[PDB]
Amino acid sequence: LSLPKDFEWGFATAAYQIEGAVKEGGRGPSIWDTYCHLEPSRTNGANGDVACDHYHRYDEDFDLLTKYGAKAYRFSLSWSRIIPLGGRLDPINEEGIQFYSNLIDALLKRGVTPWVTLYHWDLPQALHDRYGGWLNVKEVQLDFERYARLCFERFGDRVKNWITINEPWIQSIYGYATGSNAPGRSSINKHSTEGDTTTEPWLAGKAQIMSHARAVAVYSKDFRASQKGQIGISLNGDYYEPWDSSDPRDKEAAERRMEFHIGWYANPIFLKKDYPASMRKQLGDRLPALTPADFAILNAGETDFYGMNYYTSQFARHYEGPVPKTDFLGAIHEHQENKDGSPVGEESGIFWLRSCPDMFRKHLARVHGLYGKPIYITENGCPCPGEDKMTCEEAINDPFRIQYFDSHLDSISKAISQDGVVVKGYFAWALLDNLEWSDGYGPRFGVTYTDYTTLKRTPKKSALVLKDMFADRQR
Repeated sequence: LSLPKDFEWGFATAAYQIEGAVKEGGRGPSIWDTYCHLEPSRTNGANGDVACDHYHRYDEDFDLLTKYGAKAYRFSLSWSRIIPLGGRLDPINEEGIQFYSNLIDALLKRGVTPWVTLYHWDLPQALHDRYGGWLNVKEVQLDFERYARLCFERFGDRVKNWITINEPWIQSIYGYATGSNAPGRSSINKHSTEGDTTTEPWLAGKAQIMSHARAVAVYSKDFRASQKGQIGISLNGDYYEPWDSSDPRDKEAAERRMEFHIGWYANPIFLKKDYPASMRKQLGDRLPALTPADFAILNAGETDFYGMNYYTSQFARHYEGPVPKTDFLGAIHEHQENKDGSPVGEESGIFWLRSCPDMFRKHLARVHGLYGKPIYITENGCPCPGEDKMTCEEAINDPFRIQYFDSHLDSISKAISQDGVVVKGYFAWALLDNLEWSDGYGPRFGVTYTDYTTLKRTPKKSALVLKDMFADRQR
């Protein structure tokens, strides 16, 4: 299935998942440095102190981008590497700025377009200690504004494609509702934790929304015209079909779930409107109100594209009885089989991720019709069945991942040609195997195998054929 000739495709990584050098080059600790070092571990015994040691090995990793024929590469900047304490009054770390300046030059020298994520879950620990980080909507958005502006100043003459925040739903929900991600706050966690699942996720959500708003306002007012670049945000979220398509409650539950996951952020950011009515009906005063001053900032900037992180889909079933105050999904039940027992998709290397290419197409069409923005697939990928136990020699032949790429490229092509969706790019997660956050190094999402004993990179077959697949579809 065909794809446009201007389709900008490549591979994606994230700072804490690959860099290592956590206390090198002037870097300050992030909330994941603290979370990955809890004793006993809550991250399957894994930390990112070394990870892939990309900090010392980026010449090799970027040479792989040349071997794989990528024209673009998405990576993130460690906030605490650039401003170790993170705050707008704290000193900058020129050695950290220099490191990312070197990465940008290394990519451009190889003819690879750098795509830069400002925030990828690694909030500076000092901001959490000072005022609660994302819980302090007022303070954190000011620190993020300064941080974003600094990156525009130092890198914006070279970097023309910006992503403010990666998957804010996960940072809000896993960080402050379930507490399974850093900074590990919850009131429903099996560990003794501080927090409040009834309030804190919705504070973190609004904080990330207004942090995006201030950064986009800065970029629109001072950088888009002179630097001639674009800026977006990367939203995740599964597509949901009704568990029973004949049950009206199930059809409404699937839409409500996607409103709670994506509309939460996309309504104020892309449509300049309040949270979806379904969220405000369920959450009431626990959903921090967007003020007239908040909307004034949202209306003072424009976000250029919808960044889509997509992996899997599910079935949504209606919710009976009173909805607990700790509920955050939006009063549904999640399922991977429907009323007929039909699986939502094919099993992959990790239980939550199923390959559902047909629903990915409908996902794109729905997002297009709701928010009317061009879409870049900023993340899409998978681990393969049994890959966590595979040797390097076994993992290098990955027909499952190849077929995963092929299926979802078909969905994009159909969405463009049949649904009128403007999909302008695609970034495969990931360039190489890396730290899958609290799941450890077990899940291998890379098109490159990472031996963690020697740090040797070994390309998997998908890394070599992906450029052929795009050339064929662009032929």
